[PDB]
Amino acid sequence: LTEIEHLVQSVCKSYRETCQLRLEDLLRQRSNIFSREEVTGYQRKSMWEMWERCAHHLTEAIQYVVEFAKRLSGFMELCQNDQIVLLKAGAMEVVLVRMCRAYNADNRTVFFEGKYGGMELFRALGCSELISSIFDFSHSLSALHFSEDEIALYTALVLINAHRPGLQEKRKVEQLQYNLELAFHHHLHKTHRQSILAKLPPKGKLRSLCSQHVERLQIFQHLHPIVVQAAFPPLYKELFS
Ligand SMILES: O=C(O)c1ccc(-c2nn(C(=O)c3c(Cl)cccc3C(F)(F)F)c3ccccc23)cc1
Repeated sequence: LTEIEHLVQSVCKSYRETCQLRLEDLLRQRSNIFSREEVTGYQRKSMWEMWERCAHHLTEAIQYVVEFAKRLSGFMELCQNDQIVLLKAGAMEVVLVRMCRAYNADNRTVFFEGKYGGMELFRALGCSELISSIFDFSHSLSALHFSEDEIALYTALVLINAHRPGLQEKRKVEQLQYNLELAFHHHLHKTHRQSILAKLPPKGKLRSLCSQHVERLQIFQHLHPIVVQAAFPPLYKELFS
């Protein structure tokens, strides 16, 4: 009946609503794998057509994350500057965590455009180092067998973090962070899943992967810019110069 147990239900709701695909849909489609003809078709496409495809899927992913943040109790109550600071540093980190749901650790494939395919699908992009890192991060995260409420609460904490440089009302972020930590700890105790806390990825790993990802995305956006209808215009202008 506590203010925290509600916070749990509310975070789980925002997440359920901003969830692009349902987990059992992703799990059942684990059989639906791209054929060598389909893989070759992706590999033979231009760098620029594979880029427009991936950039549009990644922008859509960020927009679901912005909506997940918007629906978190207290997020709107922060000043616009703090909202930008938190989403600029964390939105893509959330997108990267969420990918573990579309990842199949057995055949090392990811759900991309209706079917499951390996990293070979992305050859055309010519950044096999970054793509291998993304797949390796999803592969490590998959061993935790994250549940839907775990991903929800963990991703809310990835976003609500008072240790992001440039925050104005720092104590207002701390107040939201500490409530979400309590919700996360409380929830893990209730379900006997406190063991995942020791297995969680180090804060630096995520931060590092994401900065590399976003810089590679920024280079591609400079060379071949895609156009997106901004869900959060002040955030969009902070990433798209
Ligand atoms: O709809 C919006 O308001 C919105 C929509 C998307 C963002 C956003 N894009 N982004 C990218 O990395 C990105 C993507 Cl996903 C595709 C193509 C180019 C880019 C790049 F130019 F920024 F590099 C981000 C990283 C971190 C945080 C927010 C965002 C921001 C706002």
